[PDB]
Amino acid sequence: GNTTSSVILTNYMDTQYYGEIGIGTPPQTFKVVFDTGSSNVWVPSSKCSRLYTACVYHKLFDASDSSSYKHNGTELTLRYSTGTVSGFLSQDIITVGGITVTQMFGEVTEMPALPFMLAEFDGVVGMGFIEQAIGRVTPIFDNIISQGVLKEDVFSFYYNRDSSLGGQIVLGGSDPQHYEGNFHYINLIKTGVWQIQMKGVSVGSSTLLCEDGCLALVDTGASYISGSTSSIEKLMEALGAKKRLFDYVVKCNEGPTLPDISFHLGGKEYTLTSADYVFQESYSSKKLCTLAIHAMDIPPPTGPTWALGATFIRKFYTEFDRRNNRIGFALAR
Amino acid sequence: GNTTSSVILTNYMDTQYYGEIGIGTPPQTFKVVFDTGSSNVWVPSSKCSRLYTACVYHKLFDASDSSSYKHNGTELTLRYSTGTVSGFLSQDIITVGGITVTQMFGEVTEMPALPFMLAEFDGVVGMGFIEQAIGRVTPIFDNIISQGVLKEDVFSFYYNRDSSLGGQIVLGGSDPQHYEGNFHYINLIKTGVWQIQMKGVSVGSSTLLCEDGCLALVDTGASYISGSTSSIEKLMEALGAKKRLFDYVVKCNEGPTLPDISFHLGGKEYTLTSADYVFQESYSSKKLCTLAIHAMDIPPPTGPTWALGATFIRKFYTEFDRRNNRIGFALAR
Amino acid sequence: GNTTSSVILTNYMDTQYYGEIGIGTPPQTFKVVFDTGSSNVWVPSSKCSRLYTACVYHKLFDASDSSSYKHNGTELTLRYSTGTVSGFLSQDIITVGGITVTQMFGEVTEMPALPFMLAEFDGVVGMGFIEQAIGRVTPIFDNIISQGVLKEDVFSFYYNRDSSLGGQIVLGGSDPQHYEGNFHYINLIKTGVWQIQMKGVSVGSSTLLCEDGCLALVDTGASYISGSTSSIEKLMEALGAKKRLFDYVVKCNEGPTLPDISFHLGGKEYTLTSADYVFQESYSSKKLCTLAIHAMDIPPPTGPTWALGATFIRKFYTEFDRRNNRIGFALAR
Amino acid sequence: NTTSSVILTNYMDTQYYGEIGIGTPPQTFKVVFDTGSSNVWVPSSKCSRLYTACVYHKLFDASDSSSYKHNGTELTLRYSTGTVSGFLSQDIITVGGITVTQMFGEVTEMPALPFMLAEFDGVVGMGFIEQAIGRVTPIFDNIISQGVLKEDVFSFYYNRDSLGGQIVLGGSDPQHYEGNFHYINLIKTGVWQIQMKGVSVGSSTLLCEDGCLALVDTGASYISGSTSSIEKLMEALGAKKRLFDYVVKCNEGPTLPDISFHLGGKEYTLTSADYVFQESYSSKKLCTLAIHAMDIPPPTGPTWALGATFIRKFYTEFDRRNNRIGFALAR
Amino acid sequence: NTTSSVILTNYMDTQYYGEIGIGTPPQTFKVVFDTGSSNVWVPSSKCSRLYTACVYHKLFDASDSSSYKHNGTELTLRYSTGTVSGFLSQDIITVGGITVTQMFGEVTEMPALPFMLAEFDGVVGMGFIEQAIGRVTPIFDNIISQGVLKEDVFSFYYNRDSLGGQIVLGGSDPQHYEGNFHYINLIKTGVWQIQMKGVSVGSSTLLCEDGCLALVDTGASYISGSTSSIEKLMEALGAKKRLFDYVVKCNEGPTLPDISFHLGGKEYTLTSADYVFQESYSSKKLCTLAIHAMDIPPPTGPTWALGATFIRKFYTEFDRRNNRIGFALAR
Amino acid sequence: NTTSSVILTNYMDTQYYGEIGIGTPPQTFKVVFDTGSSNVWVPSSKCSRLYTACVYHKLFDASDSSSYKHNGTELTLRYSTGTVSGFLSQDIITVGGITVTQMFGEVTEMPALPFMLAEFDGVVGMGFIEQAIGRVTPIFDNIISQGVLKEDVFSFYYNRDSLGGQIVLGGSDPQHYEGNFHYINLIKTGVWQIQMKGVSVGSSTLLCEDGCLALVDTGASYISGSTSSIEKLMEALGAKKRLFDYVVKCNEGPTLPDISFHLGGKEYTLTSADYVFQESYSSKKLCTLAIHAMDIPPPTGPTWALGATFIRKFYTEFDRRNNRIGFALAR
Ligand SMILES: CCCCNC(=O)[C@H](C)C[C@H](O)[C@@H](N)CC(C)(C)CC(=O)N1C[C@H](C(=O)OC)Cc2ccccc21
Repeated sequence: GNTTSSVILTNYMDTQYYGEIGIGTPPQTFKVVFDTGSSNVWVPSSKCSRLYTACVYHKLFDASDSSSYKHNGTELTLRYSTGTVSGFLSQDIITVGGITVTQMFGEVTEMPALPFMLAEFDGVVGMGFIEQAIGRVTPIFDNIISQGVLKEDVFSFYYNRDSSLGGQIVLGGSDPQHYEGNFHYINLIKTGVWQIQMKGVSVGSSTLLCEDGCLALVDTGASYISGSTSSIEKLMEALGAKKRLFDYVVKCNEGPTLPDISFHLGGKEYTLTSADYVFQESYSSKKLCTLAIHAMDIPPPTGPTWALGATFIRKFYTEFDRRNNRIGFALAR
Repeated sequence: GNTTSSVILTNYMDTQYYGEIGIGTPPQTFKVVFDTGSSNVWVPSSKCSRLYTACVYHKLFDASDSSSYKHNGTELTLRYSTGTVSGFLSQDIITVGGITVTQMFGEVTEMPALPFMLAEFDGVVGMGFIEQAIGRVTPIFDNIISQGVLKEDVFSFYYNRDSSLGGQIVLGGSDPQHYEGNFHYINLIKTGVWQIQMKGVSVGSSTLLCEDGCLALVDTGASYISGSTSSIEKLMEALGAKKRLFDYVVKCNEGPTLPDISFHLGGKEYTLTSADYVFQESYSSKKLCTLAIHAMDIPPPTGPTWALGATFIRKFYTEFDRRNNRIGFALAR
Repeated sequence: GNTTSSVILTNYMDTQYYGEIGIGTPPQTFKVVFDTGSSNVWVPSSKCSRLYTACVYHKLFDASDSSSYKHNGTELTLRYSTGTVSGFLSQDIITVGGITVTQMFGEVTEMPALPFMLAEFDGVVGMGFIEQAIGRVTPIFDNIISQGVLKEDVFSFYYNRDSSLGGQIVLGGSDPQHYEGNFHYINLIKTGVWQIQMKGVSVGSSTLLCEDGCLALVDTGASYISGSTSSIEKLMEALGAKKRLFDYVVKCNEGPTLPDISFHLGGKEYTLTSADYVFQESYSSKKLCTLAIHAMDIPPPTGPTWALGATFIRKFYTEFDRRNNRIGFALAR
Repeated sequence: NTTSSVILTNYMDTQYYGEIGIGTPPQTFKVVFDTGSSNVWVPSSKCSRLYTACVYHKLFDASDSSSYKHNGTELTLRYSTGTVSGFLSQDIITVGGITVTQMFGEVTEMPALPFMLAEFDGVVGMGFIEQAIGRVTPIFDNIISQGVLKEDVFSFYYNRDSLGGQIVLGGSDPQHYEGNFHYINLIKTGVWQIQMKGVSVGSSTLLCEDGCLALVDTGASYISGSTSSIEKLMEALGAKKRLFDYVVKCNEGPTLPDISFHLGGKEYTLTSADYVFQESYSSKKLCTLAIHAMDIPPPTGPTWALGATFIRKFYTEFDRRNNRIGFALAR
Repeated sequence: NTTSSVILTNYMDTQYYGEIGIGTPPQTFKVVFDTGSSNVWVPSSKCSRLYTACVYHKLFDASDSSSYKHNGTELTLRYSTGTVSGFLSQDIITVGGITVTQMFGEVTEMPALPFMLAEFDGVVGMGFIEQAIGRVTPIFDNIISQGVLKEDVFSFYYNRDSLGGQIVLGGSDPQHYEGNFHYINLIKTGVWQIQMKGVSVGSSTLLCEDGCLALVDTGASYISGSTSSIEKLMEALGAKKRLFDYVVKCNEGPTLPDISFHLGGKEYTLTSADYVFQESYSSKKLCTLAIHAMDIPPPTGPTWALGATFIRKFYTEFDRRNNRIGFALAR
Repeated sequence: NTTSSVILTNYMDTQYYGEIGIGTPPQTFKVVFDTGSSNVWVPSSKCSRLYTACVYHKLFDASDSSSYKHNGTELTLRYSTGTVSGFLSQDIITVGGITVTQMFGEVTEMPALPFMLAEFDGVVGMGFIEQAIGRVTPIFDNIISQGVLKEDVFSFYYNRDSLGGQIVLGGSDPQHYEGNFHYINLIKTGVWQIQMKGVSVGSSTLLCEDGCLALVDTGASYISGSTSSIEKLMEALGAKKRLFDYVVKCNEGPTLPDISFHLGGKEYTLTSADYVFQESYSSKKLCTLAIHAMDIPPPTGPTWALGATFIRKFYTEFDRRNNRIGFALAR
């Protein structure tokens, strides 16, 4: 085909990156994370009870104010690394980046506050495959590629650092104005899932971990780079950080000195320098700085897997290949 | 009539201002915000489940320990700017400031933690009109004025700054020992709602906003001065603050220098100096100070409306006129 | 008998102290607080909905993966000082410290986020008596003592300060390598509850409170030393601290100077020096330090009672006597 | 039967200002109320934006004001740290809830220093006419003639680093002091100065035995002394001049003497607390004291001037009937 | 049709470094890019762990690198604060997305001081060959011969205390400046120095009337001057040398002059903001300024050197075609 | 078969005290345990509240104590920073879990300075009898005669800025050291001092070549030296005396030498870390060092005294059988 498109995203604390789509005719405008870690679309409903406080706080979809809605009704529960949202299915037209498709998505009427009361975004747009789509509902990407319109079955992400542009996706391509050198692709391990083989993690200078090959899910809808508790713990122990309940942290004087960590994907080595991983808002002996790596256990559906989220993409411009099933990396500029 | 009365309130972080009432015979004592932004009375129930953690944390009303209770039973759901509480109706005698009335109020059995786990008060006393009373239940004020007892159908609020007196309401009047100059009244725009016409907001020195007339609900039960997201955003942009999810904030060195904001109500101009709006607990280049203005969207029931809460009353002693439907302002001393 | 045993615990912020047990055959491993303030065992279920976010975050018990489970099914709701958990009963073998017993415990399917989203532990092991066991379910201790195996019907706690060993329980005894001088016992006030008579609290140098005898529940599963709001308030007022919603706090320069507080239990006096009570992470005029005493109201089941939690045990190694119903104290080393 | 309080801002314990409206409808500005002078001045639009000080502070815009009443007589106002020069004009200034018509000055020349540091825009003098530059009738005098206040008095309260302070024109507010005041009489009308009979550092009358003068200034931050008496004192405090400011070590703070200003026949005492600025107790850091030398000139000065430092201590009441000053403990 | 940006780290506004890979597969290190020199050096495994500086920093390990190409000619590199000594070797260094083969040095002797304070491991010179120690062809020259860049240019952007900075080798990135540049021409090829025609503190050309030299160094943190001209300036700022560094009081910050570097026929101005390090506005504390004397030696030096301080101000473009430097406001 | 540890508080790394009970039922107070002296003293009710130091600290109230046993012989206790004067009395003091009867002093005259800075109430000497003022049998000697301890030994552990420290009377706790100790022998019984054979700043034996003395004081915060040797050292550290305390710049911290105390034939080394107080790495701020001159008098002093600074380093064991001191790395 020959259309190319991008949505443009907003970067929030480097921890949450959202763009906009419009459901419905008159469009309802919601803010959303474009997630390769799942395959479903949902936004909050008007039918959600406001005794859930997150629904008091995000925009809701009213469909009886939509000329193009179309009733469905099956229940659908989404489980994620880190919260469930439950709700029901519906269809209407959704506009992502000037491309309009009629997508089947979920209207959530149960929206847990933790974490969702802390989300600046409204829902989620899974960029995943049919395979991981609860309810076996076609996903936006597969639908846009039906439309015969893109010049390539590729979408790419640019995540920026923070305080113009917060990020950018491009559908049907890759803006070469935000990467350099070449791209390097790792073919998908099974398919119907963005999982890649990962050959080893070096902290400093040696394979402390990942050592006989592991899995690396490349996930845009994740903020941190994470691994199992068990190798998280270990990496942690090296680097020298404590546990504060949900994140590790180092004293900030120590900060600009943690070694580099490396990620060995296809004969290349993705290294992250200490600043790319620590959230330095001090350099002070008395104050705690947390790092951008975490523990997360994702179950055998697909995990155990290391997940490479924002930490990572923010350094390496990523393009996700459909035509060919693989992922490629190149250096963000 | 010729009684005058006041409750005396406690000021919490300048963000939450509560007094005490007693329901029931033997009184049960609950702490409450006196709210002109709504018209209903509710307190938590004993019948509330303690799996809602806010009910584990506030006092509950047991009515089978009340000689004067009187069964009702309709359900009633309260929606507010910022949380829902749901529950059922009941009647008992309520004592506000030495005046005893038998009021129909709600027993809440669903109490959302966010925000209510952070409330120092137990419930709410709407000071609003029958009109905005869910369930079309008479409100305390209308009942006290039935009692034939006040010398005037007026109540007034004094909110203090913080660390004696945290505030004070006076029923049937106004203590002139806490205002100066004269009062200035703005008549109520429609009636059955404390809404007034508001002619323009100046940040600095020019009408950046409110410009062709807007609405200003004067609300005692609100802590911040707020407007729609859309003009909030804009004011914000001027003044120079960021967004931290729920509030804006400025670096504190910048702090004692944000310009003044003005509120144009009836040919007078309500100005707030920078200190009246910023919560300065630092003056430091490295630390964030949040401001006392926020975004809040209140729906067409009554909003879009700017809401003038504590920020505002704390500077201008406010009296709310019943006899004559209007609001008057005077300078708190 | 002649076995003695200890579990070893982890100390988290001096505020939460957990050890490990294994339910089920293959063991499922959960982390738990050993609580003398209650008498029931529970851990989270797999059957818990993940729309409760605390269940997404703690390990769950699957029993259909347990060869030795045994179905029960009665509902059981646990109310505590500070949250409810609700769930259902089950039996399987539980291993505490190398001792294996088959215990009837609860599988929680409702787990409130606040507080449980902030708990590093998974459930609880009540060390209390049959008497306070909801559902009149035998407790682990009574079962282990059935097993005929301990040399004494005693368990003891060592809580450590913080950043080797975080703590230690010993079943059937007391490690003399962690106390000094002698032990001193206060016999249990009624029995079927760890409550002791408490003769007076001195702040500084005089009985400000507790003065005509009061109750002191000795509770390991509590972090702070607390009393009723009403005498908390008062003690507070002396010492000189404010209220921040849930804790009091003092300015930290003031910090290393609050007087000592004394606890008069059986002709001895338990004194706590200012550092044992304040959480000093500054000494600065501009910053707030909170203290390790709180208000808590526990209802007439057993309260009003002062509760002596971690604050206290951390200074005085405590042994709880079964054989003889009493409690003894000795100085932790 | 009136009284008018005005609420004050405290910026760092070093400046306390509050607000006024000049004009109709009123143009509002941050003013410092001083017992130090007698003239009212706010910055002017006619102020060149060449002066940063004028670029960054609010300007009075005269025709945006209906009561404006031209005068243009040129004024220079030399304080004891700062000349600003400008021109006389007229209007209504509303202070508290009072509404007065006064002659104020519109400044058009502001020094960056000291003023790019002031956080308020101007100054309101609570001083006599004798000290006014232009013998321009000041605002308390003008006010005291409307007949409305309840007393020819005006007090001050200033907080420690909440409120900030308050002026109560017309009387006092008891909510802020403890005790009953003691007055100490005006050494001569014209200036808010009294006679002080000995500054006793620590234990024994060290300095100023044998009287001297203390002006009482609501518009200064420190307790000032002349350079050398300051030297003598400090030498005694055990502090040393660092670079700028004298210093003592955090630790050392709590161990310092008390100074007591013998005055009026009663000894007014302050402590280490009271005069030292404790951003720490760190033996590892240095602490500033809130007492600074200030040599001011021959009629007024040479004199001690009891500033925010002393006022933070004792609530003050300036009294015009009796041309006396009272002091009670501030609370 | 290329360009290559490299992203920079800012440590305290005092050092900005970014990364490089030496080797195959590439061994990556934190480098400072300097207009100050012309040689590339990273620490060596052969560095004795006797030198802390070598114990704590990353070492180049040559046989862990297939392209390694021995040379061993001994180098000493004397900068204007720091000699490090080492030996010549070969390899491929990849910078941005470029991939070059260069002769770099493996240092084996590092001074603790200054280096146990550097946070990056080495240095990359963007200076001429004439200034290279060994007349060793530098990395921009080597690069400019692959034919790939889009222009014989390389610019710098450095943030205030987020990104940090960027080099854009080959051209400029507009996203970071406002305006159109003005060049000011190389006083003679060989060094990145220009002629400056007057440093005017505050209002009137105080110093350097009558030209002088300013080297433009991407690798220095401050604006340096010689000792006494620094003295003269500061004397004028009203600062005083404390112990180490000159100081001014927080308060006093915002009141200081502006310095403007007259150069190229255009006046390049900085302010108080621009040159003072404001960890406070506290009248109760002292503030460092980001301008420091630096006497450097006779051919190069004596000269002014416009460091991170000036670069933070004006985005820079070093231009090799035209052997000129451009400046636009940084944004 | 006993041992008795006592848990210590660390206030700023500058004081470590712990608790004692004097009386029946025991009246408990914060004491510093010193190897510096030999007498036990807590403040007295009979202390006049004229002395702030006595107003703010806990007082021993003798008849609130059944074992009280009057004596009234007047004591003055002159330390090397502080005389306090008082009177001898009797009672039972319980320390750890031991319960001893001793003669302590009830102080009635406390100096504000140094004491309005102490945070504990008194002092417990772990020194010999020879050094006791009154030749009053000290608490370790009295204790060592109940027959109960396991060894004529008592050690110390002090944390970096959690626990704080511990004394273990009777023996050592391995949980806090690594390694096996090495003793270095008492230059003469009477005092806890040894002979030190050279203080080598940085690399070469700079000072004290040719022996000198080091008292080992559990009750001092720093490593002290005499004034001029301190001068010589520091001069070498590159620090300068600021006002009070010597200073070095944050940045500069990590670059400083190591000092190593040659003693006992083994070299006891500390580093920059070890002796510098790093409230920052800011090149923008100044840092204090934990080594301070302290000229103490002719028999005892002149001598070096290895304080909290050195003890924080090496865990210490004072040994009375063998009248020797051991040191192992603290952990
Ligand atoms: C059932 C389909 C999902 C199965 N798989 C997963 O859940 C995978 C492994 C995780 C899934 O992609 C995650 N990243 C998507 C979510 C939305 C749950 C991530 C997530 O919760 N967030 C990511 C947002 C984000 O990181 O943007 C980059 C940040 C955030 C803020 C507040 C609440 C949630 C939230």
